[PDB]
Amino acid sequence: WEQYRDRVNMLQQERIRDSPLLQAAKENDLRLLKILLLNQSCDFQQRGAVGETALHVAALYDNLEAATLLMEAAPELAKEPALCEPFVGQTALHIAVMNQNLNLVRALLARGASVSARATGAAFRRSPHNLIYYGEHPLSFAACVGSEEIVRLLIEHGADIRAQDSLGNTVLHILILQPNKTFACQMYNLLLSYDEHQSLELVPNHQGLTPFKLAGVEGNTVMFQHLMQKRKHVQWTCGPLTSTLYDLTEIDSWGEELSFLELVVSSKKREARQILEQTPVKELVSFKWKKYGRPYFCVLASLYILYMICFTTCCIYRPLKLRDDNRTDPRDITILQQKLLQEAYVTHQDNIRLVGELVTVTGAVIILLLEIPDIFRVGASRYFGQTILGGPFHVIIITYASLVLLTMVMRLTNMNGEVVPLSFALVLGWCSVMYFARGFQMLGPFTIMIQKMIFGDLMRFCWLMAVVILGFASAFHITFQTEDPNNLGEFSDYPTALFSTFELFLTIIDGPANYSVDLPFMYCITYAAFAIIATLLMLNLFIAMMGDTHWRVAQERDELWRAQVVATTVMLERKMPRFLWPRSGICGYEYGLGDRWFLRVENHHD
Amino acid sequence: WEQYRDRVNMLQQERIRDSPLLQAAKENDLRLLKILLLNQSCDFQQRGAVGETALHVAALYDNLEAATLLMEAAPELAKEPALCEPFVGQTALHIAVMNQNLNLVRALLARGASVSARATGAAFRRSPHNLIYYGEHPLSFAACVGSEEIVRLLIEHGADIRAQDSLGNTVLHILILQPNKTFACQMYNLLLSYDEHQSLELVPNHQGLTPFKLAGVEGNTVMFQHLMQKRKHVQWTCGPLTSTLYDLTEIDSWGEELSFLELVVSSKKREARQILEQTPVKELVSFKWKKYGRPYFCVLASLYILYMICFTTCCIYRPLKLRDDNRTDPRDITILQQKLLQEAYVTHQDNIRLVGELVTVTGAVIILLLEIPDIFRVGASRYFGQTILGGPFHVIIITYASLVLLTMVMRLTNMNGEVVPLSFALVLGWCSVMYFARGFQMLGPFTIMIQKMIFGDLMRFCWLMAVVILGFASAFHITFQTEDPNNLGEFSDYPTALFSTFELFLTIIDGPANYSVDLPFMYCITYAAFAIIATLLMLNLFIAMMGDTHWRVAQERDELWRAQVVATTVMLERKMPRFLWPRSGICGYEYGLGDRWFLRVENHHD
Repeated sequence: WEQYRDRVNMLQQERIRDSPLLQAAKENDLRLLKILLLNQSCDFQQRGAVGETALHVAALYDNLEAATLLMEAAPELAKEPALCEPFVGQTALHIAVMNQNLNLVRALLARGASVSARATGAAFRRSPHNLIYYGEHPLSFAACVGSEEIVRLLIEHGADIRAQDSLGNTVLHILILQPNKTFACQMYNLLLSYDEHQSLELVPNHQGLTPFKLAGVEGNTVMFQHLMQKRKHVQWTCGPLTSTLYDLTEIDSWGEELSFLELVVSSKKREARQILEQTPVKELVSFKWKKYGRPYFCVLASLYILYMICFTTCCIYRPLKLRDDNRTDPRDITILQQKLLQEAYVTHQDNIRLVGELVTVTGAVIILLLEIPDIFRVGASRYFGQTILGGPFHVIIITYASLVLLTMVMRLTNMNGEVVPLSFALVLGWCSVMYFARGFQMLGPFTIMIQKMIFGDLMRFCWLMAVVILGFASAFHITFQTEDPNNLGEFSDYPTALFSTFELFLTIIDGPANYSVDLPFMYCITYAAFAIIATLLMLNLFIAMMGDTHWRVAQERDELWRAQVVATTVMLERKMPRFLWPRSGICGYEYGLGDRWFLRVENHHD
Repeated sequence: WEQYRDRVNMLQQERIRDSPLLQAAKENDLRLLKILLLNQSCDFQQRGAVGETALHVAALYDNLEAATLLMEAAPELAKEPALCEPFVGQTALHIAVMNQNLNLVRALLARGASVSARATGAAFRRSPHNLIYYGEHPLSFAACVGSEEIVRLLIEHGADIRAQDSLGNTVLHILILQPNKTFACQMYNLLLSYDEHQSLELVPNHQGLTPFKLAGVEGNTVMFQHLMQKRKHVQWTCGPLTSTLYDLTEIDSWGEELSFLELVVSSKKREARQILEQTPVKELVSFKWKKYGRPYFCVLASLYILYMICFTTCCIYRPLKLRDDNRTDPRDITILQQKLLQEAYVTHQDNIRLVGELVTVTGAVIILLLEIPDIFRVGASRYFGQTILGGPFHVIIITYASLVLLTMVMRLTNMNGEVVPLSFALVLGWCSVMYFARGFQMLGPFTIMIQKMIFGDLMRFCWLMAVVILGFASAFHITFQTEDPNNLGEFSDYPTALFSTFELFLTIIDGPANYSVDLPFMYCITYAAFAIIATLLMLNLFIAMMGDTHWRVAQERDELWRAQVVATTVMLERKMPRFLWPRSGICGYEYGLGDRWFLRVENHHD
């Protein structure tokens, strides 16, 4: 992209330098402008590399005199935009409003330039290539640069408020998408003042988001607290304490297929979860979590724990018979094998294991029925990537259910090797019990912190560890390759030496030392080297690195846990039936407020 | 609670909106007030949902003109309060004084509203549900809002000083219970100036607390140093150093059944221990600890240590005989059994063990005689919950004494299994030696720090640990369920596999590796997974988590240790006899100061 944009800018400057009218409109050299604009033979419709006119060049460098003599020479240049690929619909109005000068915009609207021109180029799209996103209209441009007089001039010269760009964003959507939020709050106030002449606060874009929902997703909290000034009503104020009444129509979103809180918690932005700490939202999600979220989550946690005890008990009592084949061979310790299906269920305890395994299989089926439409409904990268929603826990529960169904397939068809999917299934299901740790303050941030160092320091330590494992595994294997394996069998072969020095990295098993024989002298030297640079240096520096990372990431995980119980509450509200979750808030139709639901907040000041 | 309070507020606003007189008194629409108050047919005694009148609505929204025309129409509305459940006795005076306007309070006292009205509703009680606690009287309301002219106006219109609410709190009690302490000290000075016309600084509430004792329990130190301005006398000032004389009548509390320092150290508030760092109290408790508390605590510590040596020596030399039953069975290593009671005491060394066990039993009896009335005197949740008083040490002392008495029961009646209560008794008694570590600066904060890590990170690590223990215990048990237990017996059965992977989590015993046999290939994979995510990840992140928590909690344990020796001193002063602890301070009757005891403090300034 960047080479193409650089070539576009250098070609634009080259055709500015080549054309003398464009070059003099750039430098505001007035006498040569009077000579060339006096000449009839000079073509005034000549274009640059992107197709910009001389009026575009005069508006680009804030040359008011050059521009006003160009429209005295040719007013029709106020109508023509650029016509190439990066600036598909950029007029002189866009550059004049962006450059923020009143006289050029006044003269351009005096000559009759079209206000509803859409700058549909690739440089005006909401792209991470582009530095800014100001929209496609001069109305959105005047809102984004923050000029009050230019946007009032555009309103009195036209500029219909309900104008949407290629993404369907209105002017309030783009104003929410800007930085410097307090400087855009008065712009939102002025455009809401001009909106009164259906409402534009309730119309969506092509993504389906209202400006309230876009303020929730983008996470700009100053704009959210400005938008809830119109959705609240102070009931009374007594002494230091007031009671006010927030509206839950735009926040709870009962009848909508996509709710506000779901779009806040399933958002890619870092600052979206701060919307959950705002004064109409935090008490609502705390009420929802304390009344219905926490007991239903504890019931589901205890049910999954009892299901894990059932699955573990069925794995312990698995059908095994004696080995029919004669061993007649050293190093072999297996004495039992898997029973066939015709002999697996012959007794009463086998029938108890049968109904327990049926409970296990039916449980894995209802897990897949709960989780597969959640995979298909929202984006799968967002479903497995957000730690607020519980992505790694989701993929290990999918893997556990797939391994249980693979076990059911290999139990129906008698093939050996069932112990390996029972092993990953037991490990993954019990590690997936930890999804329910987010409902507790004692267990929640610790579980977030251990997943953040699953994806953090442990991967770089496994790379820089397996480097040392390969090198010292090769050295330990070759220094005992000429020796007897019956006297020191830690490094007899190369996978054994690899696993052995993996255990000796972590100081799990002892260093191999047979004091009744003479070990090679090279083994002591390379083991002194391995003991210094790996067990003493690298392991304890891994401890120091997670100790350094803990206090840096502690604020993030503490502010992400209280964003995690909100996503748990939103999941539990839509997955569970409607009769177990009554509608939150206060019914206004009981008190004559007109079929709207409200949240009453009593707070203390002074 | 909160749904009921929200329903009360919405019903109150609904009956405000339904009644036109209440609605116009809310909005201060004066012309419709003149029309309706001109009409004789309009009922002026009509009430809201909580029973408030129109004068209450006019005082709620600071409508002075609406209120004064309502009492020109009906002065008798100044007398009626609300009469429902949340506002049982709220008058218009309470709302007018809370709203802080002089003219409405002046006009309400002109119409004859009763000053001694008690607002005995549930919204005025000292509850965690209520945001404020301002009392029940307009005198206490005027003191709590901090308006001087309103409370002087109430004094000239009545407002007796010795008025107590439903908790027995006077106006000085509620003023101590407020925040913004320096703003309430001037109100305390004003009410103490009006108190001179028995004293209210000496009267208790229903809990039995003076305002001095309530300032100690609540822990507000600015009010404490303001209250000790009247209880101190500067003797002289020479150069940069002054000698002053504090009064120890309200602080030491010799004749009282409940002392001041005991109520400070056995307080649920976090800020109570800062009262122990104040300038009359800190030198007093330092003199009490240095002169009497530390030698008596060291004598008690040495006596308890010698009693542990006696109990340990009696546990080592316990009567054991040879096993009469023939073994005839592998895996059995027991060769000795418990002697019967008729053969336990036949020799001289058995008599030495007998008198040592009598010392042990008599010691456990006198421990129970010291400790059981301490549980029965103060609250048992406060006795076992405060780490300043030593709650966990108290409950393991009760458990140790109960296990010694259970041992005495099983020694008198010859039943096998005495080694298990000797095991918990030895562990709990030696861990209850650590109660005496609080008397030393080197050992005290470390013992508080290990106590807060018992009740902090170890419980969450045990939950997130036992999850991994259950999963990898199940996996390790099933991957060796088909193998010979004689070659690798770490995971032969499921409690053995559970204990084995518990030791493998903490890297205590080595990883099970028999190099003379071929282990299953799945064991190496799941042991590599267990070695990465548990021994490398979770254990060292537990180290990092207590390393992060240590510098956060270090200030708390350092300021809680010097609150712990004060509670030790208060316990040692009342448990021990009176002749070993003489009365602290300086006897004024020797110097003619009139049967009061004083503490002289010489300090340096400039």
